[PDB]
Formats: sequence, C-alpha cells, structure tokens
Amino acid sequence: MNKVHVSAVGTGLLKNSLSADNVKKEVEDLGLKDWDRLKFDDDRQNKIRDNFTTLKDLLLNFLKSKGKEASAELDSLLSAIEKLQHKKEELYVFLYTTNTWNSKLAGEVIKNYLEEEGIKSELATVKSISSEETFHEGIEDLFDKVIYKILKFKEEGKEVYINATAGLGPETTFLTLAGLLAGADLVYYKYQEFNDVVFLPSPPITISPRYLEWLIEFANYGYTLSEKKAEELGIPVRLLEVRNLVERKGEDAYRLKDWVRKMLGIYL
Amino acid sequence: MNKVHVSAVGTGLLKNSLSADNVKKEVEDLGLKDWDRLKFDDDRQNKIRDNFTTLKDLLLNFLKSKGKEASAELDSLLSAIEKLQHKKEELYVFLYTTNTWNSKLAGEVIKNYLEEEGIKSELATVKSISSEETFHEGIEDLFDKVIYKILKFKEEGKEVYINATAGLGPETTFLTLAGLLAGADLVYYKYQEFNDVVFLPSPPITISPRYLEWLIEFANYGYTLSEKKAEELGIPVRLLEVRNLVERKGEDAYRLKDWVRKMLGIYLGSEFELE
Repeated sequence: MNKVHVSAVGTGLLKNSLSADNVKKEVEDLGLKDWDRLKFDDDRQNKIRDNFTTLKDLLLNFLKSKGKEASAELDSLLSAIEKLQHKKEELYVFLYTTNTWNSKLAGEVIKNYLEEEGIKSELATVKSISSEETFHEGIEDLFDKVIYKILKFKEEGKEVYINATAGLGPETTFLTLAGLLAGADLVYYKYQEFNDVVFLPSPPITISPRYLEWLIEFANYGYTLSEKKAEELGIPVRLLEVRNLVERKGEDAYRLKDWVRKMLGIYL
Repeated sequence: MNKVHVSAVGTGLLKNSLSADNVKKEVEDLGLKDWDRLKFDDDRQNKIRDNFTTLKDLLLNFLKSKGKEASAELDSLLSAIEKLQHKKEELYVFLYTTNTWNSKLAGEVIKNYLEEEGIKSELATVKSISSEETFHEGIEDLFDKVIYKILKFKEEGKEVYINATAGLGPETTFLTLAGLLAGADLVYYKYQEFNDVVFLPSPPITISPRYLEWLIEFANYGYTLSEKKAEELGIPVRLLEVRNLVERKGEDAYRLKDWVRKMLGIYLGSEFELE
C-alpha cells in the first residue's frame, strides 16, 4: 500500500439516501428528517448514536444498490483510482470527518463499502468548527490528525493523493495547502458537471526560506520576544503580524501562533 | 488603493434575488427562470445580454433593499473589510467571473454596489470550464488574468487579501495556492452559519527550491530530457511524472507540462518563454 488517497467525508450520502423510500421511512420514523445538516450539538445526533449499527447497514445497502454516485467522495475517489490505474492491493484510503454522529455515519459506511471492494482504509475524526474560537482549534486538530499522518506516510515512502472534491470551503483549501507542504504528490478534483477527474496544479511548495529561518529562531526563545530582540535578529515583526504569523501578545512583545508551532512539525 | 481584495463572483446573487416577487416576476417574464445555472452557450445568455441594463438596475435595487447577504461574495468581502478595518480610501477590489452573460451580470452589480459604497473596483472575466479540455485552458486564463495581476499588485508595493469564500471547489483552492505563491498576504473565508470571517493560515510559501532548480533545468534543454540526461542532472523524472510536472514523450523523453511553465512565470516573469 504505497498509494494513499486522502479524503474528507461530508453528509452528502445521508441527503442522497432520502431518495430511497425504505431509508426516508426509517429516517422519518426515527425523527431524523434533516440528518445531513445537524449541527455538532443537536440532540438529534443522539438518535444517530443510539441507532448507529442499523443506520450503517441501511446506508450501506442503499449505497450498494445505487453505486458510487450516492457519495461525491466515493465517486471522486474511485474515479481517480481508475484514471490513475492504481491497483486495489497497492491502495490505502485515509478518510477523515468531523467528530459528529451524522458525519461518522457517512465515514463508516464509506469505509465499509471500500473494504467490501477490497480497499483498506481508516476513518480519523477531527473537532467540529462551530465558531471563530473553535476554527483555530479545528485547524490545529487537522494538523494533528491529518497533516502529520501525510508527513508520516511520505517518510515511509508512500505516494499521497488528496481528493479536493469533498468538504466545506476553508478546510479543503487548508488540507491541500498543508498537505502539499507535508509532501503530498498530487491533488485531484471531480466535477459532477462533465463526470471526469482533473489534476490541480499541485506544485511542490515549502515555507518561504527567509520566513522559515525567522520562525525556527522563535522556537529557541520560548514562543514570545520583546521588540528590541526582533529588530535585534532582523525579524520584521510588522510583516510577521500582517501575514498572521505573530500576535503582539506582550505589550511591546511579539508571540508565535499555535498553528505556526504545529506547522513547524513538518520541518523540525 | 494599497489594500487589494481579490474575489471571484458567481451567480448566487441571481438565485437569491428571486426571493423578491418584483424581481421573480420580471425574470420569469423574460423566460429567465434558471438564470443562475445557465451553461456558457445557452441561448438564454443572449436574453441576459439583451436586457442587461434592466436586469442590472433590478438586481442593484434588490441588493440595496435586502442588504449585502444576498451575495455570498459581497457578504464575505465587506465583513472582511470591516474585521480588518480597511479604509475606503485604501481599498481596491479586483473581482473576476467567467466570460458568460449571467456571471458578468452578477459581477457588474457587485462592482456597481461597491462603487456606491465608495470602494473602487474592477471586474476581469476568465474562460468558462465546461469540460476536461477546457479545464487546463481555464487554469491558464486564471494565471493570466488573476495570478499575474496579484504579482503586479505585489510589485507595486500593495497588500493583497484573497476572498476564498466564492467559487466552485477547485478554482478557490487554485487561487489560494497560486495567489500565495504570487505573494498574497492573507486569505479569508466567511462561514454562512456565523456572522464573522476567519483568517486561514496564509503561510508565506514558495516552490520547493530543489524542485524549482529541476524545473528551470528543463527550460535550458528545450523542455525535454532523455532519462539518461535527467540522471546526469540529478532530476528524478519518474517522481516528477507521479507529481504531474512532466509527461513521457515517446520511449525515452520527458517534457515539462504546460501548466508548470505558467507557474515558473511567477519566478522568471510572465514573458520568460519569449526571451
């Protein structure tokens, strides 16, 4: 399994499955009508939790019935595997989703489907983003659960392919960017439109070397300074502050942002 | 205008405006029910072109009436401007949209609304992506109309902020990545289910220097290398082929892919192939 595909999983499968009368019936009977849009802390998440095994089998039967197009994630994954001619014996699919019952339901059904197709996979869960505070925690969690896994796959000598299709705006862009900094080989994307997988300009990137030297220096003075130590060591803290890398936390001091610490994990 | 925001414009505004019964009426009278989802070469694009002034004023009055939240683009842009405290005198908004009448309609209304709010802006158009062939041409045009414009704004000494809200999937991942390579300072995004904009980790990035040296070497040898010659230069052509940087041309030749040459224009200058 030298060929890893990485993909987020959303709730599109749950929404699509309401097209089957048997699923719609069960979802309405359980009181789960808008199950594909439940927020992280909606009490109706607990109806999914309580019925998890029976909802898994129900959605796996639906997906078996309808095929890969029931999941935009499966659809992009399996199309890309076909287009790249990756063999099942060489494949590992790293799925991730938010730690919410509706998302985990989708992820486990996709994992079970791939395993019956003879493709090994895992499902990792990341904190939900429900607010601006939790956005930053969510990003850090993506570094720990996903980006560091990419880095480790690359150090084992695996090829890593990122499915940009699935996910909400900012998480997919962050996944792609940080994924490429971690050494991912290629990013792809399926348009439903023309039913074909394209390869994004996936240039291999690094943190700008001027900036990486300054940032590694910070991680030798704790994780703050005073302004006469930054101009001291040729660090344009104004430019660091505009580019969102330091926060004036001190009172003429500067401070190194937690996501930046996580990211230095790629290099140190 | 030393604070430049870059944002795509989509047809969400057109769809949203049908909430207002005066707009819905007028659009339905012209036979423009699905005007937010027309394909680039749908004959109804001509009905938009032919009624453009009328539809512009109608959407602009709807926008005035219902507020910025009728456009995910305006909403993210103006929320971001507020959160960053960017002043009207310092602002310039570079909008871009596909060269289709429904999109140009959305873009002109947003441009007009920003200008009435005292924000100078311009609207560039880029080729439609309607297929796999057109995907690559589409990306090249985004390099030429948007990414090279970011490079120019940076060379003028301006700061550049990218609105990563608006767009289908792949365009905004491309704009984020290539815009950061071109020196963009910050990327932001507005979540619907909150009132506020978040700032993405917008790390300053460059092409990996090992790869940039390898890719520049192709340019010195006519953009093709034998496997043997690639070896003598320390260029791992099979790795480059896995990352889609080169394409195998015959039994024993590797050619730099076209897209890579657009990206190298970031470091060598847009015209570098012509010298």
